[PDB]
Amino acid sequence: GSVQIVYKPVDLSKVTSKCGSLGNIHHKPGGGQVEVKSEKLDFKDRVQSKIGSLDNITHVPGGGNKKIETHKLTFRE
Amino acid sequence: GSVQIVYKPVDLSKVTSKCGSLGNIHHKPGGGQVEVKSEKLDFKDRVQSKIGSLDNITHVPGGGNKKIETHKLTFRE
Amino acid sequence: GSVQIVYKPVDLSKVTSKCGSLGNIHHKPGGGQVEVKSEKLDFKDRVQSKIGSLDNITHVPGGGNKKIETHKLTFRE
Amino acid sequence: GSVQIVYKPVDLSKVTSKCGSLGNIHHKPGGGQVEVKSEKLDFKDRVQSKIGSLDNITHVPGGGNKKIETHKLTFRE
Amino acid sequence: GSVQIVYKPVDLSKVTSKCGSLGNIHHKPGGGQVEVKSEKLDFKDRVQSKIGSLDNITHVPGGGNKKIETHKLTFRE
Amino acid sequence: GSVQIVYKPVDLSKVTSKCGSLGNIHHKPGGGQVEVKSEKLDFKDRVQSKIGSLDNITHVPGGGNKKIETHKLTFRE
Amino acid sequence: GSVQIVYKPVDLSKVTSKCGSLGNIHHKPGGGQVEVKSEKLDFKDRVQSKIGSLDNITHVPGGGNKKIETHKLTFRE
Amino acid sequence: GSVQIVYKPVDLSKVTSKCGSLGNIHHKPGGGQVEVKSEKLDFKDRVQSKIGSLDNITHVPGGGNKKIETHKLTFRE
Amino acid sequence: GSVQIVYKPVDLSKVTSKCGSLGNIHHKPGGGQVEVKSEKLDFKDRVQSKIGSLDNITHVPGGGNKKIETHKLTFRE
Amino acid sequence: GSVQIVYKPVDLSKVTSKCGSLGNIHHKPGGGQVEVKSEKLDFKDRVQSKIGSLDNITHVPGGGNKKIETHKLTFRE
Repeated sequence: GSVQIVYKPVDLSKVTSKCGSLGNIHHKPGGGQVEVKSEKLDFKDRVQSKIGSLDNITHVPGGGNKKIETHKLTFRE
Repeated sequence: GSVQIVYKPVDLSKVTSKCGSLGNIHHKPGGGQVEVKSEKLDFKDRVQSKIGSLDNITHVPGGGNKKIETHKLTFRE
Repeated sequence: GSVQIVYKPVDLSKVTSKCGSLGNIHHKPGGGQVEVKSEKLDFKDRVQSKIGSLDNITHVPGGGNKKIETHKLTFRE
Repeated sequence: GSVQIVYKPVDLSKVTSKCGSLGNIHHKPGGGQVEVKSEKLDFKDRVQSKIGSLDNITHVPGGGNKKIETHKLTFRE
Repeated sequence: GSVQIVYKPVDLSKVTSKCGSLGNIHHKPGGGQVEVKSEKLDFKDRVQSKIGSLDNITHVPGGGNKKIETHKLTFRE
Repeated sequence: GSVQIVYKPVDLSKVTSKCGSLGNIHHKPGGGQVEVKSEKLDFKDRVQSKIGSLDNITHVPGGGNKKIETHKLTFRE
Repeated sequence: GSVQIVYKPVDLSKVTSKCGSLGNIHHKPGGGQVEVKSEKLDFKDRVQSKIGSLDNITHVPGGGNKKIETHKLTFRE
Repeated sequence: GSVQIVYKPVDLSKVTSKCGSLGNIHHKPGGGQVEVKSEKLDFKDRVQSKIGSLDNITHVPGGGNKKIETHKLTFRE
Repeated sequence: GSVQIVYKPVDLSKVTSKCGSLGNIHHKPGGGQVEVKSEKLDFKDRVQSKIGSLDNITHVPGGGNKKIETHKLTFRE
Repeated sequence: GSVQIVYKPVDLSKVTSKCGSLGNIHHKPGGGQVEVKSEKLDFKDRVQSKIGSLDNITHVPGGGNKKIETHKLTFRE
């Protein structure tokens, strides 16, 4: 029972940006208020929690390009 | 029982942007209010929670292009 | 029982943008209010929750182009 | 019982935009109010919940073009 | 039962940015307030918690490009 | 007496040629004979002059397209 | 006396040629003979002059298209 | 008397050629003979002059496209 | 009397050629003969002059495209 | 009398050539003969002169593209 698996994907991809000018961004929100009331917190196993947050994010990348690749080869018998 | 699997996808793709000018963005919201009341929190196993949030995000990438790729080869017997 | 599988998709695709000028975006909402009342939270197994949120997002990519690809080869016997 | 499967789709597709000018966007809503009352929350297994939200999104991509591709080859015996 | 697995994906990909000018970013939010009340915190197993946060982030990378790659070969018998 | 002049023309033009083959050009004129006997020519100021010309031109562009664009804003007083 | 002038023409034009083959051009004139006997020519100011010309032109563009665009804003007083 | 002049034209133009083959050009003129007997030529000021010319030009560009763009803002008083 | 002049043109232009092969050019003119007998030529000021020319030019660019752009802001008084 | 002049043009231009092969050029003219008998030539001021020229040029660029850009801000008084 000969089994041959040849896995050769070829990737010449290209994720490209060209920006001549990227300027004059103003991020001026008014002040916010967050009020969270609780009594008991009983987190267990795998919990990713986030309680009472106030984020002001100015994210200005020159490219900000992404390439996400994933190769899997699974072999049972 | 000879089994031959040849997996060779060829990818010459291209995700491209060209912006001459990217400017004059104003993000000026009024102030917000968030009020969350609770008593018990009993998270368990896999819980991704987010309680009482106030996000102001200015995301201005020059390209912001994405390419997401996924290859899987699964082989049982 | 010879089995031959040849998997060679060829991809010369192209996701492209050209913008001469991208400017003068104003994101000025009025202030919002969110009020969530509860008593018990009992999340379990896989729960992705989001309670009491107030998002102001200005997302201005120069391209913002996406390409999502997915290849699967499954082989049982 | 010889089985030959040749899977070679060829893709020269093209998702393209050209915008000369993309400007003068104003997103100025009035302030909103969200009030959610509950007592018990008992989420289990796979629940994607979202309670009490107020989103203001200004999404102005220069292209915003998408290409979604999906290849599957399934082989039982 | 001869088993041959040849895993040679070839990657000539390219995640590229070109920005002529990236300037004049102003991140001036109003002051925020966060108030979180609780009595008991009983975290266990794997809990990633974050309570009472106020983040002001100005993230201005010249490229900010990402490439995420993942190769897996799994072999049972 | 406020004066504002905004000058931002946008040009996404394209002057393009495609040729599959550009071959087999032969330029074999017979021998020319030019004899000029010029005396007392008295050119003055701005003068362009051709005297006794034998021009054998073979001009075979694969394209030869052209685009002349002229923009002019004039603010006198 | 406020004066505002906004000048933003947008041009997404395209001057394009396609040719499958551009071949087999032969330019074989017989021998020309030019004899000019010029005396006392007295050109002045702005003058363009051709005297005694024998022009054998073969002009075979695969395209030869053209586009002349003229824009003019004139604000006198 | 405030005067504001903003001059930001955007040019994403493209002058492009593609040729598959550009071959087999032969330029074999016969021998020319030029005899100029010039006396007392008296050129003055700005003069461009050609006397006794035998030009055998073979001009075979794979492209030959061109784009002349002229911008001019004039603010007199 | 405030005067503001902003001069920021953006140029993302591209003058490109592609050729697959550029071969087999032959430039074999016959022998030319130039005899100039010039006396008393009296050129003055700005003069460009060609007397007794036998030019055998073979000009075969794989491209030959060109782009002339002229920008001019003039603020007199 | 405040005067502000901002001069920041952005140039992301590209003058590019690609050739697959550039071969087999032969430049075999016959022997030329130039005989110039010049007396009393009296050039003055700014003069460019060619007398008795036999130019055999073979010009085969794989590209040959060009881009002339001129910017000029002039603030007189």
